[PDB]
Amino acid sequence: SIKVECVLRENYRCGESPVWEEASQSLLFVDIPSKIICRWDTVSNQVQRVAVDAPVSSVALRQLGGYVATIGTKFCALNWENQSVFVLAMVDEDKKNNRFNDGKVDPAGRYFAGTMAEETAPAVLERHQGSLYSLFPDHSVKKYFDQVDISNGLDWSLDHKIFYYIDSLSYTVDAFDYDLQTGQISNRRIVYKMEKDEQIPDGMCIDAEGKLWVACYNGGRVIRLDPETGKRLQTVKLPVDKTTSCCFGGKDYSEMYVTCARDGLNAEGLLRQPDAGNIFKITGLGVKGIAPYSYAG
Ligand SMILES: OC[C@H]1O[C@@H](O)[C@H](O)[C@@H](O)[C@@H]1O
Ligand SMILES: OC[C@H]1O[C@@H](O)[C@H](O)[C@@H](O)[C@@H]1O
Ligand SMILES: OC[C@H]1O[C@@H](O)[C@H](O)[C@@H](O)[C@@H]1O
Ligand SMILES: [Ca+2]
Repeated sequence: SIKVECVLRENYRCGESPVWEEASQSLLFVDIPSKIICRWDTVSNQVQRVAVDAPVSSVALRQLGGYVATIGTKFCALNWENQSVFVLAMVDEDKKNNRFNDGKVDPAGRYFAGTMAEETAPAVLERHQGSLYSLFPDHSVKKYFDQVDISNGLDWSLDHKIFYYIDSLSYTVDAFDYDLQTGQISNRRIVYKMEKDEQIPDGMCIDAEGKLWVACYNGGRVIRLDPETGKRLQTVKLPVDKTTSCCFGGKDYSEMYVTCARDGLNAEGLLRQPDAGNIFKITGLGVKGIAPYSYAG
């Protein structure tokens, strides 16, 4: 009784960073090269978009009101009403051609996000140019580690002592010891090795049983992993190859939303994947996810 359905047919170039906003029953996400932050009201079925002046790679809820996003190499704050967007902090001013990629807020309201050299084609870029950062409620920025190829999916264990992290071109899901009170991490190790047919690990979220779900870019699937054993538990395929990310949403976080891309597909690829770029929902997984945390600054 697992069902995969295409639920929003808007043909995004590279849908990414899905987050469920329970208060409005809306899905927030981005379409990266289209430079828009999107909010899809699942009830009225209307989509609203805020255009920004650079590629926008993630979006998160802002506790005091509105949203935050990573635009270019800048952490930004958004007031949805006035469509006002302003800079909270800048990173990689060091770099001629970087951008943020995936980001998510930690259980203490810190906005974690990492960067990458900009691509000329999917996974074609100058190597090791990224770093992982976090924006504290302070608006101060902590830099964690560099030498990242493409900073990607991330989440936190339910006990808040472990941080899970994907650098896409490492083809592994990694884990760190994590301290909730300070936001520090330590002891990086591999917890899952991607198989060849699982292609590039991209976005990731944890479920209520502590298992990890990873979107497989080019693999046309999400997989469920046990970070304690390093074994895959489950695979769910989708009719689009460039599955980018996933999050839980809907009633009690019982439904999974999956984003995907059409960028990089040739004419044949497009015809073979008519729903490339659209938003998918997966029902009947038999597990629930958890609420997103809101940024505390
Ligand atoms: O800045 C505006 C936003 O503030 C949030 O706290 C509300 O949940 C959104 O519906 C609103 O659009
Ligand atoms: O060396 C200085 C540079 O270090 C980088 O890691 C930071 O992101 C830059 O913003 C800073 O200017
Ligand atoms: O690494 C696979 C893909 O992951 C996405 O998060 C990035 O935005 C893309 O640029 C990248 O090609
Ligand atoms: Ca991604």
